[PDB]
Amino acid sequence: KLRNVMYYGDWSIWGGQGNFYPKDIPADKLTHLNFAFMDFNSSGELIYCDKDAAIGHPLGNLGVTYGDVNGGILNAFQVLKSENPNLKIGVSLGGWSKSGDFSTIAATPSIRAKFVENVMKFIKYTNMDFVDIDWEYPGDYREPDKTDNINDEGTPNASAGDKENYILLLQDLKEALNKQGKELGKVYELSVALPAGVSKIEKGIDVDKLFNIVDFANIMTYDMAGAWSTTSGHQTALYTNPNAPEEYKGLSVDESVKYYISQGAEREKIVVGAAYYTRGWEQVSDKGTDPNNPGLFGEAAVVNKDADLSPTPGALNEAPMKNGEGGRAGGVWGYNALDKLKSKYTGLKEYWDDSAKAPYLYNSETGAFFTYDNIRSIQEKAKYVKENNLGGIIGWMASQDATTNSTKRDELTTATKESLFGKEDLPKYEIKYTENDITCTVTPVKQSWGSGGVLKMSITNNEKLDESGEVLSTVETSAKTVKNMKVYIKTDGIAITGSQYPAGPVTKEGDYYVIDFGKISDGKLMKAGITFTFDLNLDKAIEDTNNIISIEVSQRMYQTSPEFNRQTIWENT
Ligand SMILES: Cn1cnc2c1c(=O)n(CCCn1c(=O)c3c(ncn3C)n(C)c1=O)c(=O)n2C
Ligand SMILES: Cn1cnc2c1c(=O)n(CCCn1c(=O)c3c(ncn3C)n(C)c1=O)c(=O)n2C
Ligand SMILES: [Co+2]
Repeated sequence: KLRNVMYYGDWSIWGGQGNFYPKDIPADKLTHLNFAFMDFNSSGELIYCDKDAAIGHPLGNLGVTYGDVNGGILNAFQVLKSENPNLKIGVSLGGWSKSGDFSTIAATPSIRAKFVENVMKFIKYTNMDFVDIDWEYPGDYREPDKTDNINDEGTPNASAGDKENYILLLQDLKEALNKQGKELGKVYELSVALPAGVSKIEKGIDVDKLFNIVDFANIMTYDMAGAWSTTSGHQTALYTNPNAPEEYKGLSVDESVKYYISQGAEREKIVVGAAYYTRGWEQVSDKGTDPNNPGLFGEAAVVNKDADLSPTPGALNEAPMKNGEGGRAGGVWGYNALDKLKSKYTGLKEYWDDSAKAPYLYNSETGAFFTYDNIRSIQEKAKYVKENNLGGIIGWMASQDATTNSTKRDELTTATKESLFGKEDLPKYEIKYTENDITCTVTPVKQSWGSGGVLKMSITNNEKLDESGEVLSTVETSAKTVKNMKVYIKTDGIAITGSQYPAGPVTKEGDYYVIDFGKISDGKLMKAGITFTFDLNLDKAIEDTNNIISIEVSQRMYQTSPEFNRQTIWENT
């Protein structure tokens, strides 16, 4: 019933996030892992944010050379699922910077239909389990903010038809998901990211129709206070503090959930949000709004500047303020950076707002103020979820969590899992794969002299590359490459004592002789259309194949990741 959902930005892997590779995600603590994000143009074609990150980076895996088709985050997500079958993996489309083309795509049925088709192919080739639509937001006119993000599309083509068209798009997605799930024998899910505030909901979100279609919906109950306002507040508070002024009324988890429910949202489908980062203001004066919470709801002075010189009350960020690359002063520090934050903003004292169940940091002399989630407030959100029969918690984002006793970033993720689920292992799911089109031939080679015999074996990858566009052709290529092939041969009364180039080495494992092509640089990625032809040595000469029972192959993403997709490619009759 419950979910623990996590966003992983593709830019986690670069220096700005400390080079955080998916193998250090605590996948056994999550039910759902969202790849953030895939883009798409006005014609419904998928578009990578960063091709290398998605399909090529080695991600710290020994024996992956940059660009090898088994590289990239999307393949690493498959490995996380194999190593942690509690996990479902999924793709988030859109986000704040890549929602610019939803309006046009949703308005036109033929384009909606092409977009859906492209998404279905994408999750087929990546073996993903769900689609997450992050249209942020329908009905909401927004211009790109190129100071914050040179790559921001905004939502400049927003209109009042978005609300209705969004439902059509979700209907088309869920129908296609239904159909492809039955074809592949798997269960797909559809989720969406939703806004916290009434005003955006009224413009873009037909609540009761939406919750009738989706499997669950993630409410973005964070970024609810920030440097865009000159009043300090909680950005991700569980409860509305009674002393909150008009701008922050309704802008808490509890109030947003109550609003969605009142509009027909089913409780079990509602997932609430936790922020793994701060927002904050440079100089907040205590107006005494709540003497029990000094500096909360106080007045922030407009004393700093954005990287385009716009005056702002926002505090400095963890990352340097660069025009087009985090250009707005927003007091944004990762949760794993709270000690860095305290070293830069000295004199911060830690306060707990027991009415909001939210922490904040405030220096009452300088005025500096930061709002965030900690272990305690995550536990309170989980308590609330359990008690209101809600659907779980979602976090933004994985790379900002702190480490504890290993290289995994897992302090808050482990707090969230354990408060939602207890200490027990998460439920595990079956993982299915589509068998590849692999054939083979086995021919005795007559030995007239010497000791032993020989079997000449051929294995052919008959896959064929079909797809167009960068995104679908790269993920198709990866899916249609046979990776680290192991050949399992069962015999009746005959030993395979050796193999010759270009085979990999032979070993005996239980009843099987095993040829390991992952151990051969030339053997470990077998491209669509390639044949491997090679000799096997036998302890006795043969004239037929009656002594061979069966030949199977399995794959691995990396030499040291789990075997998957074991399939029979030859059998004796
Ligand atoms: C705090 N937060 C909470 N919800 C969020 C965010 C957030 O920052 N972004 C905006 C994130 C933009 N972005 C980047 O900044 C980014 C990037 N690739 C490299 N960078 C450097 N991508 C793919 C991306 O989308 C979101 O889209 N959402 C939903
Ligand atoms: C001026 N203003 C007044 N009230 C506001 C805002 C505002 O900008 N944001 C937005 C804060 C989160 N956020 C962003 O930071 C953001 C964004 N798109 C690009 N950016 C960089 N979106 C879609 C978004 O939601 C709000 O959440 N509220 C309540
Ligand atoms: Co309803």
